[PDB]
Amino acid sequence: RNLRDLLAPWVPDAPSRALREMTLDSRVAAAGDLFVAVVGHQADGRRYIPQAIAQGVAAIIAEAKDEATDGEIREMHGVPVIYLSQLNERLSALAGRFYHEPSDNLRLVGVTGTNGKTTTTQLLAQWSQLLGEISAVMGTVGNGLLGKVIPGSAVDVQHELAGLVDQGATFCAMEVSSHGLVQHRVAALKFAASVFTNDMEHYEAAKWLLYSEHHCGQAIINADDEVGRRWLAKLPDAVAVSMEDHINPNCHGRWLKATEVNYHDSGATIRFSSSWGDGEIESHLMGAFNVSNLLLALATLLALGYPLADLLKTAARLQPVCGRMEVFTAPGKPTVVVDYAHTPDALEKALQAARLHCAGKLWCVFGCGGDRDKGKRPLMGAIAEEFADVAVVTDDNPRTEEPRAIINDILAGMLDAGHAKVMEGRAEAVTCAVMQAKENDVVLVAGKGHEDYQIVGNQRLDYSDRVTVARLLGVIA
Repeated sequence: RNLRDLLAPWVPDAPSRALREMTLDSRVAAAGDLFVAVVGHQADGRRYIPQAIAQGVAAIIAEAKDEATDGEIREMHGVPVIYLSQLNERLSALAGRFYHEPSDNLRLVGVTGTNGKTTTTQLLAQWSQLLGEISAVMGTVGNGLLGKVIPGSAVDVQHELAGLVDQGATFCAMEVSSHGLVQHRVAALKFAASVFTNDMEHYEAAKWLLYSEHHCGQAIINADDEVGRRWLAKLPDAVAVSMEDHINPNCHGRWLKATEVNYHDSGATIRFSSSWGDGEIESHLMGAFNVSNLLLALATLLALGYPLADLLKTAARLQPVCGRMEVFTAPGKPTVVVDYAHTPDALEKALQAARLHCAGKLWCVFGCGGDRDKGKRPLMGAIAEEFADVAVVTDDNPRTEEPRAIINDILAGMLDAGHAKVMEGRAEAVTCAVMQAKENDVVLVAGKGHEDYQIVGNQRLDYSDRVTVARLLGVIA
């Protein structure tokens, strides 16, 4: 890494100078580093140029705004200081060149949207890897190769992506936040594909301008979303994806539509037609939204050139995100779903998702955390009463608060608290549901998802919903 090579596209006559790491933070700036001095939230990194110099940085690139001309080369204590105009906008491209253009050395798929980003990213990484990629995710859970995910600026994005290139990643599914796109955090990334999951004039105008600046590659758009359709009208090469009959086939563009979905006790049977051919997928995922997420990942990988027959042969091995509508079924036992839903909206969505798969009674086993906001307790009670047939109210991380007090606040939210079943011991309430429910019933166990712990008092006790359920059903969590 060399200041002269680094700046070649922008500053012809930049001093030659070996560089170690690139950092925006004056405090961790070490001997040989490149320090980047940026202006942002009431924060001027140009203040910290003396400190960085004192710490032995090889060179500095700074905002030119009010200080200097674009490409102005100065020299402070023998340290090259180079000024660039609009450094915030150029930070992605600068870090990209520093880290050897990692998005040009793997297939990067970007996923944007309010919901389903995590599941769609996770499904793209899994499906690509089933077809022989070494696949990685960057998102909210964290970053890493699949199954090795470790819990942020334009530089960190490029750095992390370069790190996955070094670990052998050939594919990466990245969640792109609305706030990341506006902040220019992914401005220089070469996306193979951009997936969209789900005052309007400005909003659209803002985003359209940003999108037109990015390398988006293949555009894959949920046509079941109202905004998705308007954007598809403007994008003739974009793939339209639907499970609610919103493919306008007059366009002669690429498309993928679920024709029939059967929601059964262990997943979803998805019949679909596409411009690539027709197929049947056995999904082990639960709910309508996960059908959508799966069809977006399928359309994306078809658009990138993965053969339909290979995607089909491998679809059955796609897994849920741990503790996200995760199904446990055993020969002749009730279906059980572990979901991490711990808010009224999440609890309602998970019960609506679970009802689609339930021929009999829908059981909801849940509780609310102690020494937290009490506002959600009666709202979650009311949702369990409405969208479940049986509400089993139990403990969920009661901490120092009287456990039965939390239950009382949940029951108060209901029209008919006496219809609720109350059972303390979380483990005992889960047992009560699983052991009483019929073979064609569904037991939603909400609140913890992947948490392997029940905080009672100051104690973090070893407890898993997934393990309690797996053991009751006679299966392995």
